[PDB]
Order: sequence, then structure tokens, then C-alpha cells
Amino acid sequence: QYSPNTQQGRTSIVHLFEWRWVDIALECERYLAPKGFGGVQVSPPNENVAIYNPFRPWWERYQPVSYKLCTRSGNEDEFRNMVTRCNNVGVRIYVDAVINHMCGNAVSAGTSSTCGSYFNPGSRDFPAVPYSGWDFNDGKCKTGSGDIENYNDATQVRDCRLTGLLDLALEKDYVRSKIAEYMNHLIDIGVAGFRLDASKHMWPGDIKAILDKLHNLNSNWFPAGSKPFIYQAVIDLGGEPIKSSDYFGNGRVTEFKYGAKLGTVIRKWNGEKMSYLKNWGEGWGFVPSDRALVFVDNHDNQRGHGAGGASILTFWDARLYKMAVGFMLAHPYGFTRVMSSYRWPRQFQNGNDVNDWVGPPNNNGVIKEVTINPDTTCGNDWVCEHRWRQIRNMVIFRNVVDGQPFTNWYDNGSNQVAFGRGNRGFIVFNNDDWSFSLTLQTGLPAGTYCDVISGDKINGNCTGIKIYVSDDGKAHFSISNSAEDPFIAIHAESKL
Ligand SMILES: [Ca+2]
Ligand SMILES: [Cl-]
Repeated sequence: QYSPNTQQGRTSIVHLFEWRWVDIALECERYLAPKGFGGVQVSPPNENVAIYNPFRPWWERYQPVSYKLCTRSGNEDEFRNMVTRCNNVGVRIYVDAVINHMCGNAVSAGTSSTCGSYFNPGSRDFPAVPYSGWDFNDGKCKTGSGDIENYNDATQVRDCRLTGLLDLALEKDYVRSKIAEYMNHLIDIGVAGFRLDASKHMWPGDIKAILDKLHNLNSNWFPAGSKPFIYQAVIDLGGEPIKSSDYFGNGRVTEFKYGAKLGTVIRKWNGEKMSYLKNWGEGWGFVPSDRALVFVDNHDNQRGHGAGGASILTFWDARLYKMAVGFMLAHPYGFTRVMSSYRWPRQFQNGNDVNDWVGPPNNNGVIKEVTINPDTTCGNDWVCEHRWRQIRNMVIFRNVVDGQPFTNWYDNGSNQVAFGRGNRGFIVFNNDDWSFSLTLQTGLPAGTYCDVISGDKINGNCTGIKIYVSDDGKAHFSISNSAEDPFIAIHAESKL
């Protein structure tokens, strides 16, 4: 189950949030492949309801109308074209599968859908699938509102509507078959796996029944007998009757405590300090590394929503963000996902962002293409964190040190720490309010290494800082507390 199915050597996937299929295909060939990224998580590719109030929010894509591959990101031809082009270059595609529900019960009937399909939430008729009132949990849910009201009741969380979203009867073989039909369509096209949206709201057993009906991965790109990579979106911060471990039988699970706690530590809140990261991992109560999908932020919580709370680090806090992502990519715990977002007119009022609903850059609803600037950055309001030198070079760092043990740990008892990965990589952080100047044991072969955070190695040259490792593995590091990027990283492949 639990294998990402990426090409040997590639260790991360990127979430190209709300990107168009055609732009992802180009990105795979011009950037992702040559830069060593393992794969891409795409936004839901199935038809959703077009919500005009507010104007085309990002969350309308989490309200299915049918399973036709027709959305603002593109049609089926473009989707197939993207998967093929990306697979041919060694970059995998993972689909965000919204299978727990359909749209909001209070949405008006009609054809306000991304593909014009007709649907009637009131009568619970989605003829494009087709689903009828007999395919929902209206009869199971026993709350007054028909919605989930108490999260300390596991049954309610599974059988009632998540915020009014029509809850599918996943125990019915008919429903399981329709969903499996959709997922097999994607698998045969070439997708390598799925993010199972709202997994906490589904019974582990139903998810299993659906996975039993799936084909093996397309034999043109994957070894025979390959199984799709499955990671279930379960928000478990502890304290609930539902535990992420209840889903280990189906695949990996998203570890939301990861970004929440790392954000608190980097921000140095709640008395937390970087020296405490010495036992980062299961030691902090996270799920086993072999079942974890980790990230600093995701599409939901970077908007202040979702759970980690106010500790979540985002591209808005660029300096601290790069450090957190840098630490995640260097640490052996779990399988890493990098976020790639778009900017929106954030407007707080009483601590809340009233524009947290805003969708991707657009011209009257039409998603704007991702343009690339001369300096390799993106235009049209796409942030492209995956193109930031500090992030992109750490994605490569993880590939280079893959398999190496966590060793040579150092800390000053405060917020200055360093550690290596075998004899293939070393990284140093300074998050204290004073300079860091020290000679440390790196465990690396003697030589001149390019610091990949401040620069790049380009044919025997470094465009940034150079680190000198002596015959005994010692190297001196200097990091001002007022430095742009208060951390340095070198590895086997940045050596001159
Ligand atoms: Ca449910
Ligand atoms: Cl997620």
C-alpha cells in the first residue's frame, strides 16, 4: 500500500494547488523532472458545483456533482495529456479523491456545475453518476440538524453531513462500485495514487471495500502488481474517539501534528525551542514514520483554517517558513509533501481572514496561466514555493541523503542546532537572537562544498557561500541572527 511509487531516488511530492492540467504538464517537463521532484498532488479532477457567491471559492471543488473529468483545471483530454507527459518524464500524479460526499444539501438545483451536468441537492438526484436519495445517509444520521454536531461520537462523524455536505452511503456496494469505477478510470490513465479527502468521516471498513475493487497501476509505467499509493486525510490531534491508527490498514495517513508542532517550535512559542527537536518523530507522539505523510502547511490550514491553529507557518512568513520546510526535508521522518500556493487579498477582521475563501488567480472565473519570470519565479499571483531556491535545493538534499542515518547532532541548549545524514549531508540552523560561529563535526568527506541555501553549484562554481570541510570532517559555520536565511546546508552533490 504504503509505497509512493515514485522513481528511485525521488523523495517528495508537490501540491500544485488549483493549477491547470496544461500548466502542470509543462511544469513536469521543464522543471519538476530535471529538479528531482517525485510527484504532484492535483486538485480534485472531477466535476464540481460552480459557486458564484462568493465568487468561485477554492472550496467549491470539494462539492462533487459527478465523476466527469471536467473542471476549471481542464477537461479529460487535458488531464490524460498531463498524466502521460508527466509519467513519461518520471513525475507521478496523485489525485485528490473527494469520495465521502457530494455537494451541500442547501445548494440550488440546476446546472451550475463545471461541466453543465444537472443535479438536484434537494431531491438528492445526481443523474450524471447516477446517485439518488437511496445512496445517501439521511436515514442513518440521527442528529437533529442532520449534520455532525458532536465530534466525540464516532458514528455521528461518519454517518452525518460534514457541514451540510450530502453524505454518501459508502456501505452500499452500488456506491462503492461507482466510486471504484471513477478511481479505476484514473488509475488506467496513469495516476500513481490518491489523497483520500475527509477520511475521518468515512469508516475504515468502507474505504477498504472500495480499495478492494481497484486495478493495479498502469503496466506501461509501473511494475506488474503495483498498488496505488494511498494517503488518507485524517485530522487527528489526539483527544478524539477516532484515531489515525484505525486507518493504517488502508495506507498512510496525513500527520497534522507535524506542522502544528514544528510551527510552534520555530516561532518559539509555548516555551518551545529547537534544541528539543533532537528526538523529533514518533518521540513527539506522531504516527510511525512508515505510515506518515508530512508537510508544514496544506491548502486548508495555510488560510488559518484546518487545524494546527495560529502556529502554522505559511509562505506569508517566508523567512521562518523556509527554515521549517528546510528542517522537514532534512529529517528522515515520514514522506514529505511540499506546498505550492497562490496569493490572495488577505483581509483580517477580529483575527479572521474574510477572504480566506478566494479562489486561484482568475479572469472572470477563468484560471490564469502560470507564467515564468526571467528569474525563474512565477507571475500571475502564483507563489511557486517549489521554485524558491532554498526549498528546491532542500528537495534535492533529501534525495541525496535518502537512506542515511540521523547523526552528528549538536545544539546549544537553545535554538542553534545542527545534524547530519550519514556522510552525505549536513545542515545547521540559528534561530537564537545572537550570532552563531562554531566549528562542528560534519561527518562529511574533506572538500569545498557550496551552501545550497544561499546559492547553487554550477559547473565547479558556487553562486553563494562556500563551506570548507577539513580532513577530519570539521568545518566552520558562521550565521548572523539577522541573516536572510539563518541556516546552511551542504551535501554530497554540492561538493566541488
Ligand atoms: Ca461520511
Ligand atoms: Cl492534506
